[PDB]
Amino acid sequence: GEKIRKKYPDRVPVIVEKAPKARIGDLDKKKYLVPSDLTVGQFYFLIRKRIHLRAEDALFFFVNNVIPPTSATMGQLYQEHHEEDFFLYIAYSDESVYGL
Repeated sequence: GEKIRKKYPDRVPVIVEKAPKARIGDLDKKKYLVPSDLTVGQFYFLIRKRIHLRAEDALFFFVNNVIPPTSATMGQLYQEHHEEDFFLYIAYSDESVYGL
């Protein structure tokens, strides 16, 4: 992370994980390097394909036990949903309603 900030000081290395016993599509990597100016809608597009979901699948991102609307950005979330060291933590599941 020390070298990632030296070359990408304005970037936001986010960590990706899944909910407790989640069941979404496969995953290519669990670490995205997005700029601090990226919005939530942009980040939702780069994970969408990485979650092997498309057309009309179900998905909900949970970061630091929170679920804000698409009126935010990855850089601002760094100081909000960070998790030890510099890297921040983000997770997702297939649903967020009363059920499994």
